[PDB]
Amino acid sequence: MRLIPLTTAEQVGKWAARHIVNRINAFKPTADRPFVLGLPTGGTPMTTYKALVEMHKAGQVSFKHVVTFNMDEYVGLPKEHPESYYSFMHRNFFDHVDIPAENINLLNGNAPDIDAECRQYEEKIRSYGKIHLFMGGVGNDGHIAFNEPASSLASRTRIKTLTHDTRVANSRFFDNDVNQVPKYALTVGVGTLLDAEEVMILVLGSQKALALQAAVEGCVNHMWTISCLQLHPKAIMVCDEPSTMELKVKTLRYFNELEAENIKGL
Amino acid sequence: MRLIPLTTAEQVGKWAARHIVNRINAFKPTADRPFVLGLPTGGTPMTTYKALVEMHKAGQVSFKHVVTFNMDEYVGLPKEHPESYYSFMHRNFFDHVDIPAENINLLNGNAPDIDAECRQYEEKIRSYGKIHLFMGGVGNDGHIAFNEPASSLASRTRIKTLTHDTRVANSRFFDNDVNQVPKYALTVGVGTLLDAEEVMILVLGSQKALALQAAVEGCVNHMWTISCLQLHPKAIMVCDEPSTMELKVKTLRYFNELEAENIKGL
Amino acid sequence: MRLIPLTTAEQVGKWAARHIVNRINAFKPTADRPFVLGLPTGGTPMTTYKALVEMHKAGQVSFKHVVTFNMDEYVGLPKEHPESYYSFMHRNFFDHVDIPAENINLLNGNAPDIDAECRQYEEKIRSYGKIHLFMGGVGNDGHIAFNEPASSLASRTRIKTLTHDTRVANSRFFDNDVNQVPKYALTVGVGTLLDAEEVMILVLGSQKALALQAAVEGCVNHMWTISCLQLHPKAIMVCDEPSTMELKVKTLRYFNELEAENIKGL
Amino acid sequence: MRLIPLTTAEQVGKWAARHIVNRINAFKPTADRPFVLGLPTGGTPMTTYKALVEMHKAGQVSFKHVVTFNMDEYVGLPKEHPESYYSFMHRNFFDHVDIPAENINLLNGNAPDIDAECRQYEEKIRSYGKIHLFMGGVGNDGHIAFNEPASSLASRTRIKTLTHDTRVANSRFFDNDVNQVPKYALTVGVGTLLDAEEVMILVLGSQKALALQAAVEGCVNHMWTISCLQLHPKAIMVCDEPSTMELKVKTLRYFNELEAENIKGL
Amino acid sequence: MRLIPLTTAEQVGKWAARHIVNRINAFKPTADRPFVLGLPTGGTPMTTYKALVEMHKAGQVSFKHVVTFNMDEYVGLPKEHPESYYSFMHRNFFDHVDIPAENINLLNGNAPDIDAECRQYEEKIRSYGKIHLFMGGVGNDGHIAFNEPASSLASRTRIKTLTHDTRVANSRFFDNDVNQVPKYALTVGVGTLLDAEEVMILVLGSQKALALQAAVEGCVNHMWTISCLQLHPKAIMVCDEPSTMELKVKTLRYFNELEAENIKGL
Amino acid sequence: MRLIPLTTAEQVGKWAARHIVNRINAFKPTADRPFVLGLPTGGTPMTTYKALVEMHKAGQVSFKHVVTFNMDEYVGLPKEHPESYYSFMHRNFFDHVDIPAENINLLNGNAPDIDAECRQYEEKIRSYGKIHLFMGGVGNDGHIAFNEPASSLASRTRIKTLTHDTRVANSRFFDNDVNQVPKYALTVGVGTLLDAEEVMILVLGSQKALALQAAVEGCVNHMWTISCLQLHPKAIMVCDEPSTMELKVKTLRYFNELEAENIKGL
Ligand SMILES: N[C@@H](CO)[C@@H](O)[C@H](O)[C@H](O)COP(=O)(O)O
Ligand SMILES: N[C@@H](CO)[C@@H](O)[C@H](O)[C@H](O)COP(=O)(O)O
Ligand SMILES: N[C@@H](CO)[C@@H](O)[C@H](O)[C@H](O)COP(=O)(O)O
Ligand SMILES: N[C@@H](CO)[C@@H](O)[C@H](O)[C@H](O)COP(=O)(O)O
Ligand SMILES: N[C@@H](CO)[C@@H](O)[C@H](O)[C@H](O)COP(=O)(O)O
Ligand SMILES: N[C@@H](CO)[C@@H](O)[C@H](O)[C@H](O)COP(=O)(O)O
Repeated sequence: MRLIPLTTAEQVGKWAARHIVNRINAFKPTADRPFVLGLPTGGTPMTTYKALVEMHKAGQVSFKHVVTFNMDEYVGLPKEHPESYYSFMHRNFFDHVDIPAENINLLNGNAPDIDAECRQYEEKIRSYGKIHLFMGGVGNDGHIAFNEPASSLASRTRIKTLTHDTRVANSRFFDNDVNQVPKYALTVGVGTLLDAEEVMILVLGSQKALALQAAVEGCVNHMWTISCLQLHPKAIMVCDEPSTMELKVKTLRYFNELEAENIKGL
Repeated sequence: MRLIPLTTAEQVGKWAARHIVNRINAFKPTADRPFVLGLPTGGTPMTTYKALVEMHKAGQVSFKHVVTFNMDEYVGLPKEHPESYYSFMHRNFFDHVDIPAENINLLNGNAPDIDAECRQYEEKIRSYGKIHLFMGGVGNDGHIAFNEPASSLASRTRIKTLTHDTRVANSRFFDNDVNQVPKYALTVGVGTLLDAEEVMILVLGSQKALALQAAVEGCVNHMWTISCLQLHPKAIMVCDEPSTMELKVKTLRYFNELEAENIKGL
Repeated sequence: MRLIPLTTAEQVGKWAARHIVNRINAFKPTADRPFVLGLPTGGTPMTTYKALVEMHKAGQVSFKHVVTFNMDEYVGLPKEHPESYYSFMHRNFFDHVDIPAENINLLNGNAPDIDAECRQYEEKIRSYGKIHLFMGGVGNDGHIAFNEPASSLASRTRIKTLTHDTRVANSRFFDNDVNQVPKYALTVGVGTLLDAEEVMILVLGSQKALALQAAVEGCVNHMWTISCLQLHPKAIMVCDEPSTMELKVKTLRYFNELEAENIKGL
Repeated sequence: MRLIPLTTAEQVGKWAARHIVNRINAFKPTADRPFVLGLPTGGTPMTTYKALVEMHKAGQVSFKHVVTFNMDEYVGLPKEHPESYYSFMHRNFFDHVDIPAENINLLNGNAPDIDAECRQYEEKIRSYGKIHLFMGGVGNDGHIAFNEPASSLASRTRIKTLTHDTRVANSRFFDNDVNQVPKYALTVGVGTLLDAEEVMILVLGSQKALALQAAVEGCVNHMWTISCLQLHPKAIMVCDEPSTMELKVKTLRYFNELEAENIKGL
Repeated sequence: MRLIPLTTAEQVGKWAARHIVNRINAFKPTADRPFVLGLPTGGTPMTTYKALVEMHKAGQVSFKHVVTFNMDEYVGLPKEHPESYYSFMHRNFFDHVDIPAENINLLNGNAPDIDAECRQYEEKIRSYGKIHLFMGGVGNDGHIAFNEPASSLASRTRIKTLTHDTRVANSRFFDNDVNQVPKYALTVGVGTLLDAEEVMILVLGSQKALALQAAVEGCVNHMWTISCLQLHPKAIMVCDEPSTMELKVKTLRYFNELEAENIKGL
Repeated sequence: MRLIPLTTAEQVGKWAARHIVNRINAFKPTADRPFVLGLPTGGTPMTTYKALVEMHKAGQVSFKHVVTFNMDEYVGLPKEHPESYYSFMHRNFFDHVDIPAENINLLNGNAPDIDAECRQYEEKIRSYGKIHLFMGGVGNDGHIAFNEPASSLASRTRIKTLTHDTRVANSRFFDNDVNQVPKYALTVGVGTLLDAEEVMILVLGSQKALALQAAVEGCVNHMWTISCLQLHPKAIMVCDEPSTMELKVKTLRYFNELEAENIKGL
């Protein structure tokens, strides 16, 4: 596993954004072979989305042939509601890049048949073959996507009931009223994520310190689904300073020297 | 993973039995496509077997096209010995249902060539393709089937030497004399179980509290093979009240509300 | 998992060597179907290599049709340097057996293109199909091959940066000067090892007690890659007396009686 | 140890206030034998102070013969700053009850001689003999008073350097600017609290869930100073619902049966 | 801490009895300076009482000048009920030795004033000065006396509410009906036991394996009150084979070398 | 607890020596009130003794009025053997400073009456009142003095049987032959060290990394006797870089900010 010990969130977004750009450009997407990108929502990727937009405007990357798939979406929340993941994605990303509407894949949290929705989503990923790079975040309780503690490490896209603690964390976007945040959400499973060619998790803040420790130093278990990365052949964790506070000295020492050159880019 | 927090063993058997019935009926087994069912022995499934028999007598299910495979069988114990798993199954189940003798698959604990026996068993499962629902229990030390601590999480059907503690637990059926219980037994491996489409573990009693905690809150490891369910995409654990005593408040809180409707059937 | 509790290193080598011999002879290798053997370097296998050489000289085994693959090799160290794994293997083994030069596969730690080297190595294993028996050791920090803590449990052959602690341990062969030991090394991944038909780990000494405990009693995690054996269907650990000091009484009791006959050969 | 499991902060405040009132009234304090109350500051005790004031105005208690000692104070914060513990204690309690000015004891965070201030504080406690009841809170990191992780369990009143997490936690009262929160504070040591006849800690909110678990279910250690209560012959922990989430079901169950009557004021 | 590793309960009884006899005889008690023996009830001490009686009848000890104090008694159980600790102590020991009626001390579980009964009990111990040897057992949950999980490590004689597991465990003596086992009991606290000159705990059976491990290898904590012995300058634990199963090989090894001579009475 | 995080053993020696010198000079010892220094042997204190001698020769301290008490001594080792602690203390310290022969206190490992030797040793400490500063080291297994795992935390000076790991560790000084290392030794108990006004432990090398972690981050337990310092009101641990590797980043961070000024002698 690769862990990139950075200091600031701004640095994390810059690093993470440059990485996505390098992968796309190295891949050389065409209409027949698009680059499939997995994407998250929340506060963590904000700097990354900003960096990417900056790079696109500078003519450094084009998304004309990039296909995207988002990790999840709230159930029952209106599409046009400012806090739906659909709104989030467009406001913060799509509205500023040249990605065509065909290439955008979001889970329909208002599908008449929830079960058909999840099944079709998996089918969509399969049709393109494989997600090349899946970017995401980690929850306070260690959940990846919305695979809350006790989710199967082999799970597929399905409807999931959120842990009260997650709703409380997410209530920031709902005027701090827990009663506002949806009790359920459609999410890609751990198995889905594991099928991706490369997984890149952004970790920012002290609230994620126990989660990061669980992912790096812990054992594989379904209570902290983020630990599934230990079984992934190409996992990367980009973190800032405060999120590494629960790690051992030797753990952070090892990674710091591995990435020494890799992060001096500034 | 789904955990059904129930109060009484009677409730567990009722829930578990109704689930098996719903799956079979929803499947609609025919002579060409039978429903393959995995089954355990011991004290835990007693209420389930009783419920099933009740439902069959009421004309709610028929086993005329259900194929069964049992988890294990003692080595060296005579078939007709009242405590052989062969005797157990017929006395407690088969003797009361309309399952034809062809559809019954039990491990021969007295096979001249133990190695050929296990290999043929695996072959038998393969010929039908896949076990649809595998029901089982959990040992005090967390063993699933007779996969004692240190059994490979990728293991196949083989001969296994029982842990002294297991023999002591099983001595209840041998007039409480440990010297009576067989030292070895043929058992399906963790890999075998994992190949099943759905796994349903019944957990009853305080003796299983540490085991249940290990399965739900613990990490995957071969010392408590029951933890292999964390890697299974369709695992269900039906428990009574005393078995949930080692869980965290939040863990039992989460599941109780998930199953709230699902268990109100009474 | 099988654990062979032995007393002395001499006993370990004897047991381990006899096992390799039995497997080869039972396999009956020919030019078209060779027996593929995985091999380690270090101090642990010394008695095993000696035993094997003794057995070959006695006409008990021939390596004329055995193909070998070594776990790793230092990067940047000259081939002819007495402490390169290439030198180690020939001095301690190849120089005394009848294995033809074609059948010897070692990682080129001085390849102009490191990435091509690792890829070709994997290809080499694939061409023969599958490694039949992979013998190895365990590091103080639990690393198998040079898959240091935090290596992916699904990893493939690649270049790896060694943990300072490993270099310190390996400095014994470099006149006790840490500055002498290479900072990097080419190594087969955990995924590579897992693809082998049977894995046999030799464990000798008190320095490996925490590692052995992690492998046998611990949970699967990438910090102690040796724990990957829990997911392997055919893993064997041969140990001496001092390495079992961190195990539980019951754990060593169980294995001692399982192998009672199996080790009385003396 | 007693743990009063209530649901809301309002209840915790009523139980706390009620318990203090009963101790005082049962004590029948006089000028020659006053009751000695140790007190905390922070968000936790807010409901308890409100209830105490109420009961006082209602003629249920008189602090005419009660001497108070506060746990801590910030170093270098002006005594008139609305956020100094001195201000907190007057604004929220002293300004509303009938306690003599000479009966109030507070650590002076602006003392020219810090060691002298602290020593004289312990000596002022000694002159009275002992603190009959010491009320307190618990920090996110499990700190009792400002005895941060790694504080001696036999510590006395001395100055302490506040952990970054505590400063961030306390920034709440300094308009969310950590830079405004004092870096140091004078606090009573663990040994000083252990010398009280009875200790009562108030735990509210999910943020203290880990602290509560460490206190109740953990072992004695100086990283979570709240663990010192396990050594106290008379410790009570009053908690709301969210703070008990990290506890085992059995643990909560026990305390629920235990305090059934004692918590039904209604 | 000394741990006497024996094989059988019979041996444990002989070592225990022998050790008590040697202390008394070495003490040379007189009416003006009696020996003070603290004693337990339950299945564990049965072999020790048998051996004590024997040695007495054989003229090896005289309890003429020995004062006894028992650890606990059930609240609300008739003194004449065959299962009251009073009955147990007479049936199994007092009725067979030469100890004066005035030298026997037992807690009255039917005392109208429970706090008074308990206080006077501590005062009766104080009048004699100190308990020279306090013999005891250990509960499945690690309880010493009836100091259930979460009992203060500095606790005194007081009433305690018995854990459901203890009641279920003790149902053995109430014809397996938990409803017949008293819900409360008067017991000496942890601090009271810590005040004895020497403490000797008897551990028998695999059911105590976890309690023994917590005692010997765990940390000091109030959930497993037997951990208080780590704080005692003179504690001995006499155990049989099954009770040591959860211990590390090294731990058992150490004690075996340590007590070699001391356990070879033969 | 204070932890001085330095980089090298040379620095640790300078900080240690400097701290001892300041205590003595600040104490202003006289013949009627001498300073009492407790001292250790082994490789760890080598740099501290060198620096003490230096400072002495430089006229910075006088041991004319300093009484010394050493922690331990080997049983059955000739007082003139170059490896006896007596020899160590003279060769490395006494032979170079101005301390009176009557001010030196050492345990006699060849005492005909071991209990008497040990008792009189505690009595000699009592006559002086108390040890003002007790300097020590830590064993790989976390032992303070020779209080091996499972030693009472309230232990006094007595004889102890050395753990095999300690003997192997100490073989360094007996030309690597464990058979030459004494099996027993007289040592001050945990309670004796806890009675010192201040304790200062020296930790050097990666081999002590686990001992340091147990001491700083672990819980109080008798398997790692160094954990007793958590109970000491005045304990300091001086460490080099390698010994801190098992600590959490946050833990090291805290101590670094804490000791910044205090470690910059330069
Ligand atoms: N909503 C999910 C991502 O789409 C989830 O994994 C999320 O990243 C996690 O809850 C962290 O959220 P944050 O970025 O707002 O901290
Ligand atoms: N015998 C096995 C099931 O066939 C085993 O898994 C069994 O379920 C387990 O030992 C639990 O037994 P119990 O149901 O008697 O408690
Ligand atoms: N060098 C590797 C084997 O090729 C590594 O796994 C090695 O076995 C391990 O470091 C143990 O070394 P040792 O045998 O020298 O103890
Ligand atoms: N500041 C101390 C109380 O005086 C401390 O114990 C406090 O209770 C703790 O930091 C928690 O603060 P809170 O009450 O604001 O949660
Ligand atoms: N009842 C107490 C002894 O008087 C308790 O310590 C007892 O030893 C423990 O409950 C174990 O009971 P057992 O001796 O019946 O196993
Ligand atoms: N022998 C004792 C010191 O007198 C012991 O505390 C010692 O410090 C410990 O065994 C470590 O030895 P070392 O100093 O040689 O590392």
